[PDB]
Amino acid sequence: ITTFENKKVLVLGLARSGEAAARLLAKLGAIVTVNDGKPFDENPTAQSLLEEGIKVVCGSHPLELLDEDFCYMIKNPGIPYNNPMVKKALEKQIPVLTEVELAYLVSESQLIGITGSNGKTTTTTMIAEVLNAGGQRGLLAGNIGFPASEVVQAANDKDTLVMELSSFQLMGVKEFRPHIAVITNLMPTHLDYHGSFEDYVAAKWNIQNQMSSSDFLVLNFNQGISKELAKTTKATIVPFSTTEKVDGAYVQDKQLFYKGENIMSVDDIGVPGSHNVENALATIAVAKLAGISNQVIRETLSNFGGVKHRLQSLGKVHGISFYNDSKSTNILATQKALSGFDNTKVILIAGGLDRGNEFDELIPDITGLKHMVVLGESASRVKRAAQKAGVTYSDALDVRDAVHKAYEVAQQGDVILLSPANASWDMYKNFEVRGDEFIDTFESLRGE
Ligand SMILES: [Cl-]
Repeated sequence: ITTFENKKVLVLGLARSGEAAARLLAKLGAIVTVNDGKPFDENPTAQSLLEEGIKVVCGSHPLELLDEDFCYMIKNPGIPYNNPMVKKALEKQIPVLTEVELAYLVSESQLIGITGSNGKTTTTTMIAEVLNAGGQRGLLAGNIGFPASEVVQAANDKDTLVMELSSFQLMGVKEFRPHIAVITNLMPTHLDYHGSFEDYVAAKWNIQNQMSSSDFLVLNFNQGISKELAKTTKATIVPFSTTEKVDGAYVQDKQLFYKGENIMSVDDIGVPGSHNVENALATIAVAKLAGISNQVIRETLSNFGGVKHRLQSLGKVHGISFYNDSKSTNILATQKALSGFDNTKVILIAGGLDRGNEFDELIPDITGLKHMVVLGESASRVKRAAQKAGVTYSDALDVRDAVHKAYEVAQQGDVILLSPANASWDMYKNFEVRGDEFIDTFESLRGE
């Protein structure tokens, strides 16, 4: 791959994948400039990149930067397209891509891509577990696991990337071509960013733009929209349904089938609810296309217990339950995580990268908490919300320290919950590294 050798490339934003993109581009011989809104002195990632000899521009977005001879922009997916830097790149006919396109260009591995309005993380995780159990080598990538541009460097032609993809990422692909792709479902989501439902659907539909009839697109035939979209792709359609028999994965007589093969019972899926039946059906379609055996599919999905870092129940130490919800990186996710708990039992660990917002929205949901242990760049802002909600709080140096501090104030029947309502990037490369520190500390307290 010489396509980036001695080309100037602008990486707009850091966040989850921008560092990985910048590093991979540099390895490919590109001359990289990173532009990020957070001032340099508060920006550990930009500091580290400058130390590696990559140009950084922090605290501002100068449009004049795009007058330079840039051949590509890699944008943080969540930046909306009405952003002035994005608008100018488009005016200047500089291709605007996301990092998943870059990962695809350098990839020698088989690619399975998963998108959809909801069910993405469970479905992606189930797929990787089933492939691994069947003797393939599935590597989680994209919006779980590790960023795609990080994973592709370790992966080879024997590996399968199992990539969770957002509509935001799919706005920025060109050559990206999965051999198998899944759309779990489509319902109005992220319309703040996309405008209309039609534009949001069009964004995800980019997943199949380069797919041929030799490639496979797994669609949800419970929804009429899927049957309409199916008419417009070149990919071979492999539907799933819980409504009727289809030429793919379906429910029949309380069993899950794939094209007339009986795989497993509905009630034996390891996690409950119809949403999980649909995630298991999508998984069965992908696994059968990849050639995994029925017995391996059944065993794996029967024992599937959930996903790492998402309201992940670890167990107890002296009657105190620990939950790793490191995946919660905003106020809305933490509101949801707290909804299932009696707050009087909960010690919440929260704080992280400071995007500059206060936490007043969290006040009703944190009222009644036993205690809050606060860490990270945004700690003072989180503490102001705790103070207004009448919740006692204390400070911690990092997640390890917060777990120890929480445990020392906990008693039998309490819950220690890491649901930070903030991104991890001031202190940890990604939410997974952050959740692993929580796990490791729990294990140290538990013993073996
Ligand atoms: Cl992350």
